[PDB]
Amino acid sequence: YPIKPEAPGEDASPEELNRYYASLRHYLNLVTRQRY
Repeated sequence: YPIKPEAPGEDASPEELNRYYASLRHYLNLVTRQRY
């Protein structure tokens, strides 16, 4: 459960949704790796 990934609006589209997507993967990864 990501508290603050990125989150778009309602326009989404395969670029913004994909951006927030990998930002969620970024967020989720770093959230499990709080190493400095």
